[PDB]
Amino acid sequence: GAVFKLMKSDFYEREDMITLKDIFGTETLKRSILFSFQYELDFLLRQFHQNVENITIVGQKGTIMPIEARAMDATLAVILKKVKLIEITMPPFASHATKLIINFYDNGECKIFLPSNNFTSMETNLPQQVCWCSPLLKIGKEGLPVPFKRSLIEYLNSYHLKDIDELITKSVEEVNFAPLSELEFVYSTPSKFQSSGLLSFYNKLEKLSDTAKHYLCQTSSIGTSLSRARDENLWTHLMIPLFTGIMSPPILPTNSLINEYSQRKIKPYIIFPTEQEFVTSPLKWSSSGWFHFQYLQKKSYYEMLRNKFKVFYKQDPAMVTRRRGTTPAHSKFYMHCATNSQVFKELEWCLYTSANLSQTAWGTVSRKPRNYEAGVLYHSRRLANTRKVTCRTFTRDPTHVAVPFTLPVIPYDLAEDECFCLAL
Repeated sequence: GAVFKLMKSDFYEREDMITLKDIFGTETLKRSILFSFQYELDFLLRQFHQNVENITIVGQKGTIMPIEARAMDATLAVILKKVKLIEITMPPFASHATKLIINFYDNGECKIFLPSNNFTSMETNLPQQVCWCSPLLKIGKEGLPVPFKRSLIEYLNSYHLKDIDELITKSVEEVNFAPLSELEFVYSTPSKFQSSGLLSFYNKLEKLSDTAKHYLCQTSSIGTSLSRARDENLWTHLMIPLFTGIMSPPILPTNSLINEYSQRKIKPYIIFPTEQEFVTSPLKWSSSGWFHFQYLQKKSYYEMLRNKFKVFYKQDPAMVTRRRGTTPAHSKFYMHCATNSQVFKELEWCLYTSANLSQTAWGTVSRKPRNYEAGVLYHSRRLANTRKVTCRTFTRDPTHVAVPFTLPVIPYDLAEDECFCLAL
């Protein structure tokens, strides 16, 4: 089956888990297709076995760092000849955030991964990272159309590039995706033909058809307000309201929402590092570079999330490992849970994705997303046997999902805790 693994780190594991060598380093690997926001070519190509025939790399123009002559050796020069680059040109303020690997092995086997890390050395080892791993797939003629496959093909087509169509989509078309029949592939694309993002994700959740209702988000970036005039958060103001049916598609004042959440017993969570959590991290402030929440210009937005929605949660400092401490995770998870502690062990659904909590990644009801984003959805109603999505934490390390934060999470202590602000 599909499985979540924690990325090994060159700093946290000196002496389950995965590495890029595990993924690219096997001699049965014939062809590898990559999607990332950023690539350190010499770090990446050192992960491959001599036997690989083709490495196709999709990325944003100006994000692939070439190998400099002085970094070359005999070995890299051989692997380098097998690399084909597909350059995407993006609008300003848009990112090719998607992280995706599609591997082809010797016996017509095929495996798919969503790493949360871009293919750079520091990003791989500093913040905590996870990698979702598909079940093994076979090149074979296909019967039932699989939703996961269908969505992965529309996403590939939304690039509208001839090179993707020929070098990628055609190979992916030959693969039989039956083992992924329970799961969904959810994505964002700036393409104006294909719909995506929040809009399309809402429809999917509606389509899959009393108690306390928990919605949680773990993210390395948190966008600013949706509106220049009032204070409006993507998650508290638009996403959760959509999913709970508080609003329908044809935004409410903050105060109405607070009453609605109290009356419907909605509990929102955003997990994002405190100021203090870096003090208790082994590498200290080393992984802070990746966590982005600029709230110094608009203090009332932050105060609102922190004080009125009481939205912020942090690691349980008792339950984390000594080797990883309170280092934050750069993975993104969005999840929903209904309780009639053990909260988040059984889920209505869980989305694991490269989309941050921002309008750039998701769009809104009216705006299209600006980014490319990719992810996988686990929904209760699409499960074959269980009828509930199971989740566990890597910190106690056989479930559907595994998450790199602790379970439970602990509310920010309103007397002391503050979101980490990169501006300081």
